[PDB]
Amino acid sequence: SGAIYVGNYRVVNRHLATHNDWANLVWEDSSRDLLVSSTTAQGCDTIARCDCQTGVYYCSSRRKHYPVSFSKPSLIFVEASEYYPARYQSHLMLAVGHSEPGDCGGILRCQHGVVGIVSTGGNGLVGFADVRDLLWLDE
Ligand SMILES: CSc1ccccc1C(=O)N1CCC[C@H](C(N)=O)C1
Ligand SMILES: [Zn+2]
Repeated sequence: SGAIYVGNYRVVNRHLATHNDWANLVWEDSSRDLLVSSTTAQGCDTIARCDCQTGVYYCSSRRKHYPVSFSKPSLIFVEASEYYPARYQSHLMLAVGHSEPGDCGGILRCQHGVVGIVSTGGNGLVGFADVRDLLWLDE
């Protein structure tokens, strides 16, 4: 679990969004596994606006933050799960690292701020849904 809180927006994995997130929907994209809902109070996370490919992510299944190198956002095949059929997920970045399904939502950060959240894994990898192209999160 986990979210990004920037301005009056809450960014979560779409597959973990609540019925209340859908009522307060701003934007969602199944192909990116992202959902943004509106909030009453202002959030304090800063979104990174950069092309960093190294950062640190939070792994709840280890209670540990790990430094990682990660690929640029791409269209990657993701195996079927209880949340989606087998499909390509877009704006996805992969790294070598530990992840379990409950780790989705953990933040990936660089020196500029929040880059994205954990969204995929399997086979000794961890994948992150990029949010750096969502410029409207800032206004
Ligand atoms: C850290 S997610 C994970 C972890 C271990 C094994 C598999 C996964 C994983 O790739 N999944 C499961 C949850 C939904 C994901 C999605 N965004 O389609 C796909
Ligand atoms: Zn950066």
